[PDB]
Amino acid sequence: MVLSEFEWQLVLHVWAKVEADVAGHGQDILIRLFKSFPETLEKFDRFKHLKTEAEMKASEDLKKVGVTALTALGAILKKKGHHEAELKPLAQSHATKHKIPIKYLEFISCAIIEVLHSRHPGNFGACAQGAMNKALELFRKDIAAKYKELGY
Ligand code: HEM
Ligand SMILES: [Cl-]
Repeated sequence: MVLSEFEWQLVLHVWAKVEADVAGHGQDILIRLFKSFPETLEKFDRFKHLKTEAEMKASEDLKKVGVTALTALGAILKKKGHHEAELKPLAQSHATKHKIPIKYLEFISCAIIEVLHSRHPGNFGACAQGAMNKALELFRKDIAAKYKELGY
């Protein structure tokens, strides 16, 4: 699949809004991920002992991990699909070091869209939502192809 230039514009304007508060968006996304799909928390050895949303919001380690994930996703999105070099190390680490199945990438994609809706009422309409869904689907499909090459 491919996104049109119009669709990429929609994605990057939304992302520039995320960049006004990377840490807050990353906290909200990880917390939504763990509340909607609690098994995903087991993959995060650094903070899988956290038990409540209040503990998650207070965790400096969780916030840093959210910043790192959103920083990398923003860099990838800015490549507008020409992301082969940037995606390679991420697919490698998530397949073999962190052991993240594709379904967990689907779960975090759902969490991303929900947090964008929640944080940007009136500025995340049907076109931007559809474009962001396509951008995240392309990201997952391109990771899944690298997973396949690694036999994961
Ligand atoms: C938008 C999707 C994601 C992006 C862009 C992303 C990005 C990153 C980056 C850049 C790192 C640090 C460098 C590296 O190890 O490659 C990282 C680490 C990690 N990621 Fe992801 N990630 C995503 C989704 C996920 C999901 C869904 C999970 C688990 C359910 C996950 C689990 C981890 C773990 C456990 C680490 C190591 C964290 C630590 O140091 O404590 N990632 N991720
Ligand atoms: Cl829109």
